[PDB]
Amino acid sequence: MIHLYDAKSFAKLRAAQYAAFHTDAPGSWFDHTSGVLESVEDGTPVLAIGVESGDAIVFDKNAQRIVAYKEKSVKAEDGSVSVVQVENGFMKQGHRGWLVDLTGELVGCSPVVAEFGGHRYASGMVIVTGKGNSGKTPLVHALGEALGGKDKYATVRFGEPLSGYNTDFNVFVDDIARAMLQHRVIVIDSLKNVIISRGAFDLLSDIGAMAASRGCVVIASLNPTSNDDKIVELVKEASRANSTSLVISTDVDGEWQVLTRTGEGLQRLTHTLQTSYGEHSVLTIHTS
Amino acid sequence: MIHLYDAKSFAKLRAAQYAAFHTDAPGSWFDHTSGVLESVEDGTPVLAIGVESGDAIVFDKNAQRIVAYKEKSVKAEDGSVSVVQVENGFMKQGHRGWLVDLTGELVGCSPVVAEFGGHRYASGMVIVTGKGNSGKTPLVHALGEALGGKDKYATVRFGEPLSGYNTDFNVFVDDIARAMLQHRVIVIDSLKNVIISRGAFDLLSDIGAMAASRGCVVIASLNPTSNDDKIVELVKEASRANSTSLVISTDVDGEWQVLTRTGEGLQRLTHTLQTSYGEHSVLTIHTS
Amino acid sequence: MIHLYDAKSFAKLRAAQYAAFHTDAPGSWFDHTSGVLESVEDGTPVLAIGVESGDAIVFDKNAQRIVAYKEKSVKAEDGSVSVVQVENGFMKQGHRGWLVDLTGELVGCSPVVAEFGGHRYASGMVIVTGKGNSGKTPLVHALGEALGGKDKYATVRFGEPLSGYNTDFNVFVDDIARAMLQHRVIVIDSLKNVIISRGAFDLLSDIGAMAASRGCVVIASLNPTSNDDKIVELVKEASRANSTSLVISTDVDGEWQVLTRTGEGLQRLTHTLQTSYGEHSVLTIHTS
Amino acid sequence: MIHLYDAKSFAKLRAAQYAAFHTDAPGSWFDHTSGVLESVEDGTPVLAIGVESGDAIVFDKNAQRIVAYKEKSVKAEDGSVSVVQVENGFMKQGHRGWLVDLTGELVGCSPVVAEFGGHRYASGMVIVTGKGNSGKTPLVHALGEALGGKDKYATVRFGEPLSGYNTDFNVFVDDIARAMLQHRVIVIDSLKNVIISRGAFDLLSDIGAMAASRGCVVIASLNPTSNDDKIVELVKEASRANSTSLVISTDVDGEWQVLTRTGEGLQRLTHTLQTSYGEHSVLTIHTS
Amino acid sequence: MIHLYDAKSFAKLRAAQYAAFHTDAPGSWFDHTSGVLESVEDGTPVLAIGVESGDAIVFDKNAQRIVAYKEKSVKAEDGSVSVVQVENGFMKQGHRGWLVDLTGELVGCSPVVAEFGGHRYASGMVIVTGKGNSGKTPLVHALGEALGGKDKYATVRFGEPLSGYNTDFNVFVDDIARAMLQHRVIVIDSLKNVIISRGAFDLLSDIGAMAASRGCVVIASLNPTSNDDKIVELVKEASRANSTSLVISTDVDGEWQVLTRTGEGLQRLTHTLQTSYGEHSVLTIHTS
Amino acid sequence: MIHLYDAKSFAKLRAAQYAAFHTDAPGSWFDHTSGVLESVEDGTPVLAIGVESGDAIVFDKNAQRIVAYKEKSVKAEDGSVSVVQVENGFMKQGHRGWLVDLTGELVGCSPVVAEFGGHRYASGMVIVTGKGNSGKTPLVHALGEALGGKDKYATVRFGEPLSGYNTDFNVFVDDIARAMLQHRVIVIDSLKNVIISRGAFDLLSDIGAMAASRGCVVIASLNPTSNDDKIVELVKEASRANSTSLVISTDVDGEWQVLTRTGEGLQRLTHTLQTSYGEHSVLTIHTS
Ligand SMILES: Nc1ncnc2c1ncn2[C@@H]1O[C@H](COP(=O)(O)OP(=O)(O)O)[C@@H](O)[C@H]1O
Ligand SMILES: Nc1ncnc2c1ncn2[C@@H]1O[C@H](COP(=O)(O)OP(=O)(O)O)[C@@H](O)[C@H]1O
Ligand SMILES: Nc1ncnc2c1ncn2[C@@H]1O[C@H](COP(=O)(O)OP(=O)(O)O)[C@@H](O)[C@H]1O
Ligand SMILES: Nc1ncnc2c1ncn2[C@@H]1O[C@H](COP(=O)(O)OP(=O)(O)O)[C@@H](O)[C@H]1O
Ligand SMILES: Nc1ncnc2c1ncn2[C@@H]1O[C@H](COP(=O)(O)OP(=O)(O)O)[C@@H](O)[C@H]1O
Ligand SMILES: Nc1ncnc2c1ncn2[C@@H]1O[C@H](COP(=O)(O)OP(=O)(O)O)[C@@H](O)[C@H]1O
Repeated sequence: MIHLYDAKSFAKLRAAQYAAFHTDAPGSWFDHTSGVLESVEDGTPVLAIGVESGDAIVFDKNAQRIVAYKEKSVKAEDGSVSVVQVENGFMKQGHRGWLVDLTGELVGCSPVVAEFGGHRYASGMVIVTGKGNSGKTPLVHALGEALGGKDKYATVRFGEPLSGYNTDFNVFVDDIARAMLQHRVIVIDSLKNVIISRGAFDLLSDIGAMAASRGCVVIASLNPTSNDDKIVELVKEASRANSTSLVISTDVDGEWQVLTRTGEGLQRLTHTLQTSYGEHSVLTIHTS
Repeated sequence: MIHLYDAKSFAKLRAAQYAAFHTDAPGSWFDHTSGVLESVEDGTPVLAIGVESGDAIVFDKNAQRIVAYKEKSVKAEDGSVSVVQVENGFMKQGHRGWLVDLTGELVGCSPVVAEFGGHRYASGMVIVTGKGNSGKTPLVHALGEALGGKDKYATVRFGEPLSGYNTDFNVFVDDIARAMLQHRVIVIDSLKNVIISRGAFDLLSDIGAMAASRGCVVIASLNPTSNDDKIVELVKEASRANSTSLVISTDVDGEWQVLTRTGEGLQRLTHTLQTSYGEHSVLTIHTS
Repeated sequence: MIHLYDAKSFAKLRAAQYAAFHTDAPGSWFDHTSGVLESVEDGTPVLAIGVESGDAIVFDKNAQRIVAYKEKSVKAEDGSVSVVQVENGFMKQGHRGWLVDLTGELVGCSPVVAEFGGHRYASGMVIVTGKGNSGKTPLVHALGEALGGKDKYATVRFGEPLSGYNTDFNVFVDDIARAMLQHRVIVIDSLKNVIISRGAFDLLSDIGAMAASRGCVVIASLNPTSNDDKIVELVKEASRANSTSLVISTDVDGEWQVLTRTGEGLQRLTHTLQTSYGEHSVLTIHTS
Repeated sequence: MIHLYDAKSFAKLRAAQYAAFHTDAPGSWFDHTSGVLESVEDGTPVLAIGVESGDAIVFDKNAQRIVAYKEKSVKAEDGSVSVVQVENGFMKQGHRGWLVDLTGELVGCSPVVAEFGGHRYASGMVIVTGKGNSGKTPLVHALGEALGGKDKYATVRFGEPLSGYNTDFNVFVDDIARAMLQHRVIVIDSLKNVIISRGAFDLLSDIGAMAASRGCVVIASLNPTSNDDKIVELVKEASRANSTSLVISTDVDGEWQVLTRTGEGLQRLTHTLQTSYGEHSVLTIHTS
Repeated sequence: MIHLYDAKSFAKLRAAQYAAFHTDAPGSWFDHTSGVLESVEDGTPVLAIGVESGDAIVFDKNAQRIVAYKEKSVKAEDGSVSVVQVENGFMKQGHRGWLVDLTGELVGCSPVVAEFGGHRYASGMVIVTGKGNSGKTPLVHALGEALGGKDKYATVRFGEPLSGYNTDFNVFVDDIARAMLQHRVIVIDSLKNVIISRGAFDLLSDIGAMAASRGCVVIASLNPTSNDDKIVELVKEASRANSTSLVISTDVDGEWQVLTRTGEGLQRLTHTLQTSYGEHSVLTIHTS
Repeated sequence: MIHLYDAKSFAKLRAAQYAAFHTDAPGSWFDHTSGVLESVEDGTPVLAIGVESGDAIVFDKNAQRIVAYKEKSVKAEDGSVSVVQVENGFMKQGHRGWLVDLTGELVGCSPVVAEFGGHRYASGMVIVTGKGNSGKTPLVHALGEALGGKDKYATVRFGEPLSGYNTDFNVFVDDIARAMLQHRVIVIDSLKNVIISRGAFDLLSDIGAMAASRGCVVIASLNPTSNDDKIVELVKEASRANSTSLVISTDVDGEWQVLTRTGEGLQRLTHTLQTSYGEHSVLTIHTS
């Protein structure tokens, strides 16, 4: 919705956004929105995501696709009316993104998803990219495990010439929808065949906000298919713009730089990761 | 409509346009158009705005969607006939923009929206842009609060990877329509995913004129998602031409330049803002 | 239609075209075509102009849209047949442009619209363009007044972020159609949003010939929205080719160069205008 | 159709093609095909030409449009079957170009159209182009008169901002069809709005062969809208490729170079024209 | 279909392919496929070729169009099923190319079409190209006659501004289909208007393989319509890759280089032609 | 589906993927998936592949197209549901790729297809490319034979101007589907006409993953149709990204570099091949 502010309510918002990253218990926002989703009436659409054509598919709170849903309207505090209809497996009335309100007045946050090695990490979309042919896949998995902490992370596989990899964009969006509905830490390998269809452009435009709203983290690899030239800089720019955090390779073997947007209008933080390989190319992120 | 002039009536027009910015009570045009809108007959379409596909959705004076409306025609002084018809929630006959006459003969104005720190600010569209990939969000909010003055400003959030941000263009235009119908000071964060769809092109083509007609100000952030190259100058040019006022970052920390189009054919004014951050990245614009 | 010539009739043609600019009473062609238009039978389509989609809307002599018109064919001297049919507000059969013969055998003219400051000015399209992003609006209005002479000039406003400006292309074509049907001197501010839709391309392609056929002058501003680079040269080139006269800014403050096509195959003339501002940015063109 | 050759029949063909340019009485081919056209059964389609959309309109021998024509097939010496159907004003079955056989075995000619100043000129398409803003219109008219000789030439006017100029492509193709059906010497002013729609591309691809097959000459002006740079060379190349003869401006005031394709695989000839202006910009081509 | 090999059966294939060019009687494959075509059952579709839109038209063994044909399926050795259905004159089921099996296991050949001047020439597509805007037409005809030997060659004329030249792509493909169905040596003048429509892209993609399968040679002229720049090398590359043999002009008057692909994976051979003109630009290729 | 991991199960995954390349019996994965495919119930869709339009055709285990198949859904461990429906020969519901589970939980492998000359080779897609326009065809055939070992390799021929070569993309996908369903070692000559249609893009995007899932190797030639310029680097880049292994030509006569992706996140290996020609251009890869 739209929100109205004066100096006082704006200062309160910024303090709450700051708290959502710096002082809330890690993963608290994810559990909060899990509760919101569990409260949703049975059969109710909760999430719509674009398929390759630019039509949207719609899911309920248990990550089941909805194929038929009679028109239903809802009136927000704003005065804005949301209408949702599903017919023949596709959204006929509605919008892409969350179809129920997960955030309320608390918008523009990068809710803390996990804390690891003395650093807090934001929910939202994390693009792992930069110069190089190689090394992003082990990093996304190492980050997945580390941010998962006590919990397993979910892996979405797409568009690589390896066994068992889905290459159909419409199964990809089904996987991502389910992942965000059910898991706090999600890895996508990779965004190669994403980066262009209407659905693919919808995904890059939508996924960060969807994830940040849920309080889950989506950790996605992106190789520059192009040279190690300076189309690299173009890829970093596009990635930075459409992600909540950016992780980029560096000059130095095994080192990565993490750039975090801590919230709307808030400080952007940077820190470095040092990593090393063990057996079978399993990567460890050093902390101590 | 079209308007006829000779030397004498043109001189009168330019005097009236000059006054609309320089001597009218700040915010007085907004109050006038609120009065015009309030006196419209119940159910009358007042505003049409393009959705992503290039079709238009239509609102009444209370910012509620008009879904069905039988063809009605109105005869202007110009002799021209305007027609409005809404069917299945979409405009079938009519034009984008204001469907009631807010201006009459008084056109080509940048009606003063507010006065702050010894400077008058124009209604219409204000694009906050320039080199850098940060700093615009705190500025748009500071400007929103400052120009709001005694009133709250409305915030429209779109297309950033942060919690609660809508990323559906059709919701965006609903938000902006409601905002202009109901508030004098409006902030958009951001124009990233705007600037391209038919609806998105319609928006940059229409919003400045819509806001100037109402006497409201729309303050919109725009990062060069492209480089800090030049690129930057292309964005400045495009922004300047399609906005009423332009606010651009400079090589001095915290300093911004404001470039105001004071009306049709009138002087373009410049002044500089100095700013600083307090707690939680809340920006203050220095004044006296 | 097509016209046949030998050396003798071609010499007569060129003499007649020459006279249409150099020796006819200024504005006499306009007065002639006004009479032709006034004598047109009631309900007759007289003008077809492209709307945004590339379809065409049709007007009668009073500038009212024709919604329904049963097929009517007309046989030319050429043996060629013209047909007009209008259905559901759109041209079903016919061509863009004037649908009645305004002039007779005399074609390829730049009929003199007015004389001012020792110089004759052509009807047709006049594009006011060149380097800089400022100064064109006051010039088009000063020209409008000066060429209007004893008569008021009509102002068409389109696609600028100021109060009262239409930003819908289909209202634009309506305005231009009414203007050319009813007035000898017309100002368009501006061509920004035209220069691309099929309707917009049609407009650039059609308006000069329409205006020259009527004997009215359309004076249109065009900024290079792009840089003050060699994009200026390209805009100038494209403008010159699709206009009857070109007015371009120069190196010298307040000075403009006017380049006039005096008719088919005839001499192109050049002269300069000197100008200055008075109060409220009202520009005067110097003469004596 | 296809044609089979051995060394002997090929030598005979080349000798006949050579004769068609060098030794036949000027304009003889035009009179021959006029006879062929006059022999055509009443109501029979003889010519199809592309309209702007890429559909084709169809004419009979008297240059009247055909709107309804029941399917009719014809078997050529080749074994190839030609089918022609017209429905609702458009070709439903058939091909663009001549729908009756004007040429027989005598194909690949540039039949002599006229002789002037000690030079033979070919039928087909003659593009008058080259560096410069100006000067092509007087040249096309001077050539028209000169090649017309005893006969008047036909003028097709299209797409210039001057009085009486058609700007609708579909009337343009109607004019050109009629001109080629009825006249040996045809001038088009200009190809500006041609050079892109399917119909426009069809015209450039078709018109030379259509004209050469008839034995008529189409003399068309083409300005480079672009600079006097070296997009000029690109325009010359495209023109040369799609015309039977090319006339290009030179370094020297009033001088033009004529480049003639004398037939299939035959010598290309060059000569120069010297010209001067009289009153009202009437151009004379010097001979003696 | 697909074919299985081991070392022994692959060696046999390469021997057979080598023989198809180097030791088979010249023109013997053509005679064989004529026999295959003659033994097809009456009414059987034998060839499908794409028309401009990308649909396909279908011919029988006598090069007559098949307009309606009930679905029929055939079981290959491969286990694969081919199906053919024609409805309203267009292929509804099937594939472009030969609809009967002309080759069996003997695939990847450049069957020798003729021997002339001590050199064997391959069937398939031969593109005659290179720098210059003249000389290709006389060469293609000289090569047609020379390779025709005891037989006449067939000439397909397309897309040049000369008398009797078809310029409709759909007639072009009918001409080429008939030519390949009925003659061993075929000349196309020219490929200008080919090289872009779906049908045109289909043609360059298909014709070489179609001709090589038949054992006929298609000799096609191609000018760089683009510059004599480099450009030229792009055309050479594109031509080489999509033809069986390439013939290119050189810096020596009258000299051409022939580059022959002798079969799948086999050596590419080169030899040079010397040529001279006689009367009426008839070119002779020097031999002994 | 999506898969969940913690540190322990991820370590097991990487160990299993490592084993799939380094220690599994060469060709064992293929033999496994053959058994899965053979045990599939009669009529079950097993493979969907995109045709030229971007629709998908569906095959059963015997490589026969499925024309009609009533909706059938299957529930995964993931909770996700897969559905297949085929109507009028096209997939109505489902995804591109394998429609049955060939492998189980083990994904992200490059299953060893064969061992030759002291080196293990991965299944999946192998693109043979690099500088030069010659030499790739003999290499793909030599690899096919060598990796075939005791078994024959299947050859898919597409889009070259030689006898018997299919040039219809839809037959191509049929051939590739049959090949992957029935053979462990597959050669495609070539990708020229693939590298763009939606089907062609689907193919590049899908085939590596399809082949790796099956445990078959597809060995595909690709010339840079463009120059031996830095376009080579771009082709190499695009090829590497969409292939499991890359084989590229070098500076040295007969020498090729093989670059193998051994599995998800695993080491990429490099080794060189030395080669020489025997009779009829049969290439041998040296070993001892
Ligand atoms: N033990 C190791 N030492 C060094 N590099 C390794 C090791 N294991 C894997 N790699 C590299 O890391 C990459 C693994 O990630 P991969 O998915 O192949 O590429 P990306 O991560 O860029 O998508 C491989 O390209 C490989 O070259
Ligand atoms: N206290 C602070 N001091 C200096 N810079 C800050 C501070 N807080 C935030 N910023 C900067 O201001 C930006 C906030 O606006 P943001 O939305 O991130 O970018 P933009 O405003 O350009 O869209 C951040 O990029 C951050 O780097
Ligand atoms: N009194 C003045 N002195 C100098 N410049 C002026 C004066 N009044 C207006 N201008 C300039 O002339 C322009 C008026 O025309 P405008 O419509 O703003 O641009 P354009 O004419 O290029 O469309 C303004 O940009 C302003 O900078
Ligand atoms: N008497 C003259 N002396 C010199 N130049 C002339 C004379 N008359 C006309 N011209 C030039 O010739 C041109 C006439 O042709 P025009 O149609 O205007 O351009 P184009 O022929 O290139 O289409 C004019 O541009 C004008 O500048
Ligand atoms: N007798 C001749 N001597 C030299 N050149 C000739 C002779 N006859 C024709 N030519 C050249 O050969 C060309 C004939 O082929 P043409 O169709 O015009 O071009 P292309 O063959 O490249 O399509 C002409 O351009 C002409 O310049
Ligand atoms: N015996 C040989 N010696 C040297 N080069 C050869 C020999 N046989 C064939 N070649 C070259 O190898 C190529 C065979 O592969 P081909 O299919 O023609 O090209 P590509 O393999 O690049 O698709 C030919 O271009 C030819 O020039």
